[PDB]
Amino acid sequence: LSNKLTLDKLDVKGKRVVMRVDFNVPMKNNQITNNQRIKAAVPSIKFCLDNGAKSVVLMSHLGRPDGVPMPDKYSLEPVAVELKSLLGKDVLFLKDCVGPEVEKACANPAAGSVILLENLRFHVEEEGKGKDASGNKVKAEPAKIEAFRASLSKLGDVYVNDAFGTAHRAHSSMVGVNLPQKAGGFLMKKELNYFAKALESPERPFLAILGGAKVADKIQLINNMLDKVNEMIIGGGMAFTFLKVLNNMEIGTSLFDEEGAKIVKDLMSKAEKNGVKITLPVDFVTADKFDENAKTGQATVASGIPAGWMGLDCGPESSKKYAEAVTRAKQIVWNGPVGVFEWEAFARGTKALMDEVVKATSRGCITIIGGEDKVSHVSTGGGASLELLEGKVLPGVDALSNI
Ligand SMILES: Nc1ncnc2c1ncn2[C@@H]1O[C@H](COP(=O)(O)OP(=O)(O)O)[C@@H](O)[C@H]1O
Repeated sequence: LSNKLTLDKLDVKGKRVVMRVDFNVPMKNNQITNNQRIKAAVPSIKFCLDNGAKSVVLMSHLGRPDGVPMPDKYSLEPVAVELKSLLGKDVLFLKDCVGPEVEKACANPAAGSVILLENLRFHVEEEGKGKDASGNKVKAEPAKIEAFRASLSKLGDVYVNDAFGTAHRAHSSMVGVNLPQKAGGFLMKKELNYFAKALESPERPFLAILGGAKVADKIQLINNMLDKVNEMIIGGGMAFTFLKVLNNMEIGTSLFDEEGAKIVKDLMSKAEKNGVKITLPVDFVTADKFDENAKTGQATVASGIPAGWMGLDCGPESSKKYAEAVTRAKQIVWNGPVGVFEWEAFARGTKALMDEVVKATSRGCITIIGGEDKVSHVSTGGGASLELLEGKVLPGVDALSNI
């Protein structure tokens, strides 16, 4: 991921720039509740403008239209308005993102123009599949996917992807823009830079913190990271499958993966061959049901979790052992929380861990959190950086130009 063209190396003087951005801002009744994403794209836009771009055409998606036009539910129009204010420059909103009219509008704009197109996911051709009003799944048509892609391509002379968080999908706006230079925007640059260091030449010790719910769909994540790390914390719902299998721990109604259980000793067996020191939790915050407002308890591996109750967070002794690993690390990658941090009662392990990760950063650790000024890098894509850590090829990253 080191050798990708980035916007700062791209010539844009007098060029029309088609820029895929992340403008999926949280919305309430069509009013933007957090403009943080729009803000994050401004440096890229401005760089283009300050460097004499003829136009920047912004294409993005919002919400969940699933390939049906929903102008009154998932329009990008409000975003154009916020952007005009963020930039101090007019932004031209277009009511579609492809077709003859949009093409004429973009063919030779007034120099310095900024254009936001309507939501890409109004077209089944963006994602290559969608639904209808009755919610019956539909397929896109090959011929029409290709035409969509040719129309997006008509809108600029160079292309910028600053949408890392979509870069794991082979979508028209990710892989379909056929233009001679395809660069990463400034957000995408930071992602490639941080993840490339971590995967290629991490500082050492390299600690991976892996949490979340399910073991089953994290087998490649763990496997690949076992090729690379020196230490790994296993937390979140995952840990109960490991502790049941490895230690015969009573887990109560804690998440258990019957399929995952059968490979636990396989993974530990790989950790051992490789010299990766595994830190599992040793105590827990328990809950009488899966609910924000459940009664809370405490349990250790020795006592086990009681009948009826589940571990939704690690305890104080687990936080210390976690901290011991964090204290050793010179490079940390963290993917997935270590308890149900959405619920205040089950959020202490995660907050405490984050406090340790923040101090580590102060002392000079390189710290990467998956999908904020106190860590080295917060990733802008959750699914994408997970597939990265799995060692997969990301279509939108792979499509960018080399050198
Ligand atoms: N001990 C636990 N038991 C059940 N769920 C948990 C536990 N710890 C964390 N989780 C939940 O798992 C979710 C993250 O799981 P993950 O596999 O990363 O799914 P996602 O696909 O949402 O990222 C979080 O929302 C968190 O609340």
